Amino acid sequence: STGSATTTPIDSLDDAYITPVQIGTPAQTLNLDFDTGSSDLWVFSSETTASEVDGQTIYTPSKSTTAKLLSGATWSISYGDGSSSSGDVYTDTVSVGGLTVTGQAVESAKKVSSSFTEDSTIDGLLGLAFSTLNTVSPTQQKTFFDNAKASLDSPVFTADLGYHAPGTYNFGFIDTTAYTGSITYTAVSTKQGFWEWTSTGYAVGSGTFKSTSIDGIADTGTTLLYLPATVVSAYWAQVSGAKSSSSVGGYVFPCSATLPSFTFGVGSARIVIPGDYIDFGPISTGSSSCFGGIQSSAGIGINIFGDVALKAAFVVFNGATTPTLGFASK
Repeated sequence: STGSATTTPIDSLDDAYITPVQIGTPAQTLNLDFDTGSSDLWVFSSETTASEVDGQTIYTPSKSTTAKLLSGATWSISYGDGSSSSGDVYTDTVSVGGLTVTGQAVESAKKVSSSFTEDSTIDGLLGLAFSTLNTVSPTQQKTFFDNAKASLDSPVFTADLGYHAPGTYNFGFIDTTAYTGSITYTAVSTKQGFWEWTSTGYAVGSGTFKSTSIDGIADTGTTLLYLPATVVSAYWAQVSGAKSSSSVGGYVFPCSATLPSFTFGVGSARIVIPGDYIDFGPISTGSSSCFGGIQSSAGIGINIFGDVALKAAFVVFNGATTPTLGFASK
């Protein structure tokens, strides 16, 4: 089997991407944030505290003939950005782009933090990291990908995120028309439960490539590119007037600037992030200070190849017995 679904930015900045997901019988379609940095599939639901729902579409398990309460199971998750959610668990039929999993754990939110409430466009998350990170207790549950894997034509999914445009998540096949050149594969460590890999270095604009190992995670659920302070300083030093602002919470730059590209290494291959991808617009409405898309990972504890980086590539998440990651230009 295979699946193919379009993923769409939630706003003009590509702050996140939503992908329609069919849950239950008859289908209830919710728009979920596919997150290769976490491993829970959770949804706004009929159980979510009323005051914490503001415009989201909810899953109502009582209206699904295939829903079953997973007795005694609870979940609770905290994300890198400080947001969180928790609740109980159903199993139900879940389909993405024509690919169907029966008996998928669907984690129903009883509580969500303010940032989830305040984002009316995201109806929940669909985790695509390794199932070892799944938070369901007392019996850990499998991700949608883990459940689908055996049935897939090939044990892979791909992320093809658009810049200010829709893109695609495919399951079970590699669309050879979706990228240019060849796909360069690189080793993955699953020791922390992430799609963790080591970039071979970077360049800023038309500058020379610096060969240096940068360990980090491929994380579709993180907006920006978070890298070591040395790398980030080298980038922003090429933008007149750019500076790190503790009050704003990172590097800002004059909105009048033309940003240089940023290149990262994948083995001997190179992925180029155009400068425009690094512009996250005014810090507040009407400001001439703009927020940067490359930020320091210092104090996160991990480097994160988030959407800014991933949307510059066609990315293969290869879930074979020994997982690997592939990157192609597009």
